[PDB]
Amino acid sequence: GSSGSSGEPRRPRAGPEELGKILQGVVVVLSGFQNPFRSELRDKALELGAKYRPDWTRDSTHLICAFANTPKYSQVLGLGGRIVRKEWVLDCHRMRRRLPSQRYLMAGPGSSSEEDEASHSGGSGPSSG
Repeated sequence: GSSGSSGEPRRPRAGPEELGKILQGVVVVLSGFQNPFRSELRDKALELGAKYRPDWTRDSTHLICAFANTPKYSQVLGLGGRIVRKEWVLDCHRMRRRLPSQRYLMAGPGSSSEEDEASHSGGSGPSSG
């Protein structure tokens, strides 16, 4: 468990608040990444407001792959998860905007009109102590 306690004046600039509203309710998984790149990539993903899991979870909506022909690629492929490239996160953070993952689709015939109506969120502390 983790308690929620935070209080401090932040800069006026558009902090992680605006970005957190981009991927609000999304879960990204890092696969085939090595620091410092691995670290940099993760952070960015957090800003957008996406959840970073150490492995494919039942709550995982999108998978961040560094290159095809990987073990974690086919795995999430057969399951039915949305396998996309990193360019999605890099561009999202870099542009701090919501980009269509469909254009960055690695596997699958295409979005099967699978949209969400009501999702849950949490983690009122993007500051990974």
